[PDB]
Amino acid sequence: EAKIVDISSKDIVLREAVVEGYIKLRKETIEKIKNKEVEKGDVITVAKTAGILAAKKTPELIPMCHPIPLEFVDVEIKIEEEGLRVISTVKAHYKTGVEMEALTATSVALLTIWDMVKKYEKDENGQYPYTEIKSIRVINK
Amino acid sequence: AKIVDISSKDIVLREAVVEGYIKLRKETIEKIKNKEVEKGDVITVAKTAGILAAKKTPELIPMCHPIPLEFVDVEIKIEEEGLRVISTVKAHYKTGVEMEALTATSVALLTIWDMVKKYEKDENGQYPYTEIKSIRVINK
Amino acid sequence: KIVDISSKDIVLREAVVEGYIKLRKETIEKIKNKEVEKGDVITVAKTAGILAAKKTPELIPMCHPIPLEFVDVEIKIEEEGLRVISTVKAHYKTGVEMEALTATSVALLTIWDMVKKYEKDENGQYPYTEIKSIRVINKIKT
Amino acid sequence: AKIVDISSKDIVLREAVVEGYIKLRKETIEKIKNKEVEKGDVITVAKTAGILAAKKTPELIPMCHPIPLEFVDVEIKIEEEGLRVISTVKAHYKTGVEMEALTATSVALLTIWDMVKKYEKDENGQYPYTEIKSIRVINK
Amino acid sequence: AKIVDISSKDIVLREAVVEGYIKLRKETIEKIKNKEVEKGDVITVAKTAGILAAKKTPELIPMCHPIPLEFVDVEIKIEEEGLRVISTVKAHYKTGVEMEALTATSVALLTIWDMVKKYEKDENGQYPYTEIKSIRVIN
Amino acid sequence: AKIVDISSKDIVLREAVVEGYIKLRKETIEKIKNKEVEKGDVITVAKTAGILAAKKTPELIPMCHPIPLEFVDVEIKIEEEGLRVISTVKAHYKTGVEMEALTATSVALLTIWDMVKKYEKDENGQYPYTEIKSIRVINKIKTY
Repeated sequence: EAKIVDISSKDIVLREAVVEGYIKLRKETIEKIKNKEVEKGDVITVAKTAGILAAKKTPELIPMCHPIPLEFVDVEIKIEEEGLRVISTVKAHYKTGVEMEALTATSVALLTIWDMVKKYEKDENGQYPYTEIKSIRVINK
Repeated sequence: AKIVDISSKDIVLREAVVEGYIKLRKETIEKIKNKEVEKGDVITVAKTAGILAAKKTPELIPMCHPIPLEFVDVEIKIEEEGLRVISTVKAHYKTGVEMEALTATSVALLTIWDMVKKYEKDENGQYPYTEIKSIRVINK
Repeated sequence: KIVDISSKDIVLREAVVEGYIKLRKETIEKIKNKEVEKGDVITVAKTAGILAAKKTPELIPMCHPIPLEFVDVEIKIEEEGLRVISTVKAHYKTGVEMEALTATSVALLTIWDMVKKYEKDENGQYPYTEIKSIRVINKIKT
Repeated sequence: AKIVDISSKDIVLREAVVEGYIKLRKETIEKIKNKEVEKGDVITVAKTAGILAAKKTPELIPMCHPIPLEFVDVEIKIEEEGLRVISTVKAHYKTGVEMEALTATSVALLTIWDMVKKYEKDENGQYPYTEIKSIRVINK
Repeated sequence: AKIVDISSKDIVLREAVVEGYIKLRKETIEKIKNKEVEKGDVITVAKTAGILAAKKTPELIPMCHPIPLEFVDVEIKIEEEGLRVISTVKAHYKTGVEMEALTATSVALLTIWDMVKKYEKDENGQYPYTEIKSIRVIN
Repeated sequence: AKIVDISSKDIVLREAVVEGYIKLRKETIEKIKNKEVEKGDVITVAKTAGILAAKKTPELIPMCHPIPLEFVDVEIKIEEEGLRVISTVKAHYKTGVEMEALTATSVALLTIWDMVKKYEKDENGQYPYTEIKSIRVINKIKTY
């Protein structure tokens, strides 16, 4: 069973969604990011860029998603003491909401953050005891 | 910004298991198991999205190396208040595959959300109970 | 080149394409009992076909990107093979036959990929497996 | 739903040849030969699309492995009642390449269809004669 | 990092024409004119790649908006010292298409380079002659 | 017509360095250095795009083989009248990496342009000054 629902009938209205996500990182890792000492690059900016691209890639990643003419995409990342918080904002005038884009942007930005600081988060067994992406959800539609 | 040189590294067994969880309403869950979801077979569609995602990891994550995957499995099991996704990836390369397992899980969870969007939204078009709880690398 | 649709009107575009893949009876039997190793053939194939519809412009050089409003891939099991019928809809300046054809083709390819080991003969060849005839069976007139 | 483990498979020469056919009106084949098709060089464009599609196979087919393709060729011949496409793909890896050759051919045929849509449609905008027939993996 | 809001902008006929050029050895030009390059029909393959590239712009340029293109054309002219590429894109949207026309031209130039790689390399495996130059929006 | 067979080729170290340049107006360059560009951090965004681009080469260039890249780095330096992009790609495979390096550089430059469009345009919406000047392979390992 599979299908992309018919939205021909629905009306073209302003669509907005704000999604929030959090990735738990080690205190030393946060310091490295803050002082921009991560060899792979500027963590925050790289993740934002990855998050913005992801928003546009949503339909090819999510099967039943409609291709949508996005009008605005913003990914904000705030550094906290226990990790990083990602907030993505998406908007367009279409006949089907944009939460999936906002949710995809956030998810990828969080993944990208993880990829950027892998060597600092892994322990002597090459594992992640502390690293964890927790609570990705929709703030408001 | 850069993809670090792995030239001087040995080709070894690379394996990774990731687990993720999405909180859903009980009514939504019941419909998922009774396969009464309008958009289709939720768990299978999500496994597929997750497996495809494992392969798209390098185009989604900037500093990730394009790698030769040998095995990819995404398992999803229904629980009383949500679905649990477990992704497993394996390869023989000079750089691990946890990003692939992490991406496969995130997209599978994203797909589960998409497939039940209308059953989870309240009368304000808001999602007060839905959320992707905890994606983490179980073992590498 | 990608033909200019600038001065074309925004209208309802819909197309239905059907295709067929010849499979062994034992394969057909595996698909029904949900005993195919790589997974649920029908659903995986439908999912791939739906995604392929959106991928059309990326695969076919002169195709325009299109705001698809509806995409459905139906897969019916027959004793000698699987039948795929894809339906695409959109209100735009250019029809959607190509999207329906691509969706169906990729669905058929996916079914094949899923049951490859049951279709192969002792020499590793495919003397019975065959994608027979993809066709546009109908589409709104423009 | 999963990408089967090929970790312990042998690394050996993998080759696949696929043949496909698209039935077209003669007035169409006429324009193809004369290269009077508005959208462009039908044959070369379809071949290019086919080569590209060979590489996009794993992105399109869920359970396919990303493989290091070493050779891809799409041959298209003009016949009186249609065009025949033959795609060949080679590699030295631990899993076959029939899917790559099947996809290259499938997309090469679709591109041909796209290029001559205008000429194949009948008075009611239907495609009563156009058809993609028999895509198969060839022996030897 | 952000895709600027364009919801309040006017929908209008958007067009963009980009010109680009690649210097090649005269011996390479000859092989293209005669259709004697191993990899294939340089002009048609580069044009096909450029057209596809126009559609991929939003996927390659981070802050680019996904735009419903209505027309894409890639002209490639053979000159005595190289090949000139001219791409034209058109749409009716809330934001221009210069980036689509620019991307089409660049990828077509890159494809040309790829097609004739072996013919351009000198004895040290270098490309002292080959060069993509002056990609710009004209008019 | 096709992607030539590289089977008989040897698996060796492949590396290329490409240099590219985009001409920008002085006021645009000032905003870049002051981080006053509305779209974001021009340098990092362009670098990230160039690196991703390196990986998409086979998808963009028809006769390119898919390659297991081992190193991709994009350098971007601000100059008086424009930005200089230098991409370095490396692999150990049967096909060099000049195309990956050229593509990374090209996309990085396109990204710079996209980022400062608003500052380059004139009152007509044209770009009389903006120009991607000269993308080229400045060096690459010799292969036999």
